[PDB]
Amino acid sequence: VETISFSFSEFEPGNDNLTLQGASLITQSGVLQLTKINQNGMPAWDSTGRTLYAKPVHIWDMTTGTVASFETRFSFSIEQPYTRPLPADGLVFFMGPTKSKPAQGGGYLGIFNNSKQDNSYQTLGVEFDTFSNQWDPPQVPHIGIDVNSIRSIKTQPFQLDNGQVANVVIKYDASSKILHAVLVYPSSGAIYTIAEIVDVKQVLPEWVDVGLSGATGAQRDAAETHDVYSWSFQASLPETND
Ligand SMILES: OC[C@H]1O[C@H](O)[C@H](O)[C@@H](O)[C@H]1O
Ligand SMILES: [Ca+2]
Ligand SMILES: [Mn+2]
Repeated sequence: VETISFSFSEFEPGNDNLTLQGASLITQSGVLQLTKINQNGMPAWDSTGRTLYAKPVHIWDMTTGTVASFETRFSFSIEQPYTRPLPADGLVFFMGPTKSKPAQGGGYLGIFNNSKQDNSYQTLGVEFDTFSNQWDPPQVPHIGIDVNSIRSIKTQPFQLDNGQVANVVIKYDASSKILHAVLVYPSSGAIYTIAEIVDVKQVLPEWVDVGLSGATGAQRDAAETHDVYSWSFQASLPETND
């Protein structure tokens, strides 16, 4: 069994295990800020940030025909300082081609370029969407499972606990091909669950980069914070199949 795993109970500036892109920055207080926050202390608009684990992950193996199972957990908070103009755009956990660079910002969350369904993206993502785009269901925010498209194959609306910490657990079981995700708000006790069938060998390349990405709106003040406090991941790939 080829296994990989990392756990950041806190983030440290200078940690070479993480690759920061765009506006993503680690504060001295140990918080990962995906999108920029101006000196006046308010979130900046038109900001896109990502953080990738410095090493690629082996998710499936063509030779043996094995697919890995995996689980990731992280804590984040989104503070929407104003009700108007509408806040945007959200954050997303994703897996895609290695050596990837940020894609389009805004409603594309830094991981897509358009709203088309395209295999070439070879990207899987679990979004926490705060703005209702044209391809989106009317309810926001919502959790979404994205497969080679910003247009989700499935969504679950949830209520935002403004500025409160949210706990997320995403698990993928290779044998059943089920990707189940959960979001819990300790502050209010709210529990949200969402699941869908995802055949990662048909979607992702054998080796993938794993990361988090966030973005704020293109309109002035259409912004919010996207803070991550802790993040862990573990993947197990059976090396053989007899
Ligand atoms: O107002 C913010 C809004 O700006 C544009 O409409 C973008 O397409 C959206 O993703 C969102 O960022
Ligand atoms: Ca959206
Ligand atoms: Mn969406």
